[PDB]
Amino acid sequence: KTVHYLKDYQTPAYHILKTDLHFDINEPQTVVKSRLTVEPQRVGEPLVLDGSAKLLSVKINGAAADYVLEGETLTIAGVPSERFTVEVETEILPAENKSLMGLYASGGNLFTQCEPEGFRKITFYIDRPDVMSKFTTTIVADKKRYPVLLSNGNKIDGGEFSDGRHWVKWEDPFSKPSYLFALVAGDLAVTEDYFTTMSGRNVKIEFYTTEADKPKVGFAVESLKNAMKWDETRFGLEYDLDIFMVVAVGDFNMGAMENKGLNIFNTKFVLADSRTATDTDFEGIESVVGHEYFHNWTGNRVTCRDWFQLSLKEGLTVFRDQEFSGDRASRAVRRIENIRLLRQHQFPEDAGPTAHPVRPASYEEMNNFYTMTVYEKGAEVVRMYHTLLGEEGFQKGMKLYFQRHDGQAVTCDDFRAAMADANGINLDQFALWYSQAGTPVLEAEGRLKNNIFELTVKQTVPPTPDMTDKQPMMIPVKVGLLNRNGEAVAFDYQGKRATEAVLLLTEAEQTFLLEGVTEAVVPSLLRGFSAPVHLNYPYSDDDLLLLLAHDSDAFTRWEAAQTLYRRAVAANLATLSDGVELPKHEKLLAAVEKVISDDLLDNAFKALLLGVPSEAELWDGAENIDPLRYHQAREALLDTLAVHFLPKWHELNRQAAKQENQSYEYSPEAAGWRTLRNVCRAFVLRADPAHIETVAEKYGEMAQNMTHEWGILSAVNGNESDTRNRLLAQFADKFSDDALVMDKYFALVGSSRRSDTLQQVRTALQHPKFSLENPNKARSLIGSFSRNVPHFHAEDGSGYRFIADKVIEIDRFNPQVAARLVQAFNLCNKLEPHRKNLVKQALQRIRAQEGLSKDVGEIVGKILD
Ligand SMILES: N[C@@H](CCc1ccccc1)P(=O)(O)O
Ligand SMILES: [Zn+2]
Repeated sequence: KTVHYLKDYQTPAYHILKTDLHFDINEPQTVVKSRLTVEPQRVGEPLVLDGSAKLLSVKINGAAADYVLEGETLTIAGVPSERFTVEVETEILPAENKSLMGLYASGGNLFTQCEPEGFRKITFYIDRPDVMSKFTTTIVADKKRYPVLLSNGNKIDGGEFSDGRHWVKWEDPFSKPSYLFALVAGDLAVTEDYFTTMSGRNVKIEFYTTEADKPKVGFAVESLKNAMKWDETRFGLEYDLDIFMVVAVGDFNMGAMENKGLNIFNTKFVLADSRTATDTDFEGIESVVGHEYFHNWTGNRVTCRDWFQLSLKEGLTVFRDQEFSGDRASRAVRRIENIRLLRQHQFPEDAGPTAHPVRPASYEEMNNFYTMTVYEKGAEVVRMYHTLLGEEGFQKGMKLYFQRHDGQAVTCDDFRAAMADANGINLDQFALWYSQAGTPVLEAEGRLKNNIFELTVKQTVPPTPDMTDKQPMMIPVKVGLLNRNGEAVAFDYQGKRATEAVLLLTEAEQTFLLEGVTEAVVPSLLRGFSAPVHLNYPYSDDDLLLLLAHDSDAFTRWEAAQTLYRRAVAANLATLSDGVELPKHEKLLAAVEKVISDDLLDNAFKALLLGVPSEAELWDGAENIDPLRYHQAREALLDTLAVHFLPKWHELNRQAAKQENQSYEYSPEAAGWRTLRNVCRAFVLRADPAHIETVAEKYGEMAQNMTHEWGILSAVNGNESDTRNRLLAQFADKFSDDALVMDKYFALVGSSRRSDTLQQVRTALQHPKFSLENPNKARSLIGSFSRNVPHFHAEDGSGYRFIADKVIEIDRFNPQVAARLVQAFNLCNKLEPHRKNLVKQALQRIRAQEGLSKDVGEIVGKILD
């Protein structure tokens, strides 16, 4: 079983200077011919090409090569000592490609996905990102069937043939790794716009969609134009071609893809209108359109040496996309959402069997490393450079990075060195953020003696499956102090008098002296979530209420609420387990009443303060978990809050509706009110499930956009009324023609806490609009069921069996989807014995499948072995 190790990296023996491709598209086969111009680096080594397409011929300088093909590699032993050409002819059946990697069909059109190692499914090549070549691509096809023929770069020639066929030739002048190749052939509608760069050069913008989806592309176009302007104003980065194309595709494994000048997007991240897309969907488009555009510099112009460096482009591009969205609107709310995402999804990963460093030391299947750790913790790591260095110094680091490395394939170490060198600071210890897996745990204690607040802080990082030794890391802790009435208190550190400071923890244990303090204080700690850590400080319930009411930092106010909810859930667990009455939660209820009633709180921030941590956050750190017990305790808390404040939930909803003021289109302002409104609806329908018939009666009047339909349907989705079933059926009939709205129906089916979800999910498998072979559908229905705690973790094992059956079925055509699904079982070692036994059986049965993919195999072994 091949494992790839970062320690074994060696530069390539061969470079590829020029890559000329010819695609001859027919029914059913596409024949690909290449001409590669190959430059020896280590003369006399065998030429080894990666590839898995059907091989029809290979030549070296025009003569039939003597070669051997074994597995997915082709080797030619007798190669010239100087420049030579290699010609390879392959044949592909793209309508049989259900993996959606390489060249594949979708909606009668043809698309590619090459990142990370898809290009070798098209031709034989040196398919690694430190090999950068200049591509020119010729495409020939039936004109009526394939009128749009695209590939990267500039379109330099084209023509017609008498038999109905036409051709185009695309030249991309920038050297690139093979993972950034793209090709599209299809009958697609175009939407045209343009942007004029800071140097006065127009860039033609073209979005390609189906003819029916074209009216939903306008928000994405405007978001691209905003991202282009923003890279220029914030980073001083300008686009480098006079054309930028984006192509939407309904069958796609991930969100989008930054192929140079020809980005390919999942429909879900480009199409929206207010009738069919929620405000969250719009925000997603804005983030992801920016994200892919930001890759032009952070990924394309500067690339990755090897796949272990994935976070070099993804952490930094996520950071860029986060900063773009925060500059657009609602910076603090958006930051909290990001933190919440990290703690809900990335913390469990770092605590579990598949935990890995931001820059892994080894992998079996690289597709398994497109993770919350590489992306979201990666962005947190980039952000720490910003926190340490300031915006100006961070920009000096970026400028040096591009001066040094424009045109190169580089490492996380190079980025770190650029940050360090541009600012004249030593960041050697900072490398541990790349190499050390696990969430650091800070233990802190504070004392005000004399007029010094002495904050003592210890750090530790647990062993993870790859590594036991974890040394002290460089951790910035941003702090403030509140007095007895919650106003800010100034303090001295280090020779500066201010109301905030970044305390830099670099050792196992340190004491920080905040001097010149004249009042009794409670510290505010880890402001802005200044490092991706767990922090334990002994706070009283009154201290948490003070922080929530009065602290000036969003994160720490929201963390205080989160802590109160968590403590209440813990209290419920205790009573439920003793068979006694539920706690009163008198202080939490009083804090919540304050939030509800506070009219100076931003609407969307208010909604976050009223969100209860998820079950996985609640069982973080526990052993012998019974997921249903945590679910029960959380549900009891939500029911308490729903019922206790029912009339005030109705009132808040009404104030929010009045303020929304019939502005149903997307804007950050209107969205905030809708978000609050949807929190109220959830609570109302908890407390008074009968209110569903009153909703049903006025449904048309309430259904003024998808944010409202989604919010209502979400609110009632766990209701045992038949009316919940009728509303869902009517939703599926109304939007039957919109694939992205059908994804939403399937998600409601899969996520319901009603007792009869498993059978409704089984029926939905056979819905005319469901397709197991479509990643958006599979994820919506099955993926949602796998995260549906009461159903997935049912005591009878029915959930585990179902999900294991679908890993097995899906893995037969799409290992990437199946390997993402099988991670539903990651909690295995931490479950109570009865459920653990059943999960282990499910995983052994997956492992016993003949021909199980490497992708799913790798994850099952981490869990089981
Ligand atoms: N680089 C892209 C992810 C690539 C990908 C797409 C599909 C399958 C595997 C990897 P993003 O992170 O810009 O979205
Ligand atoms: Zn990316």
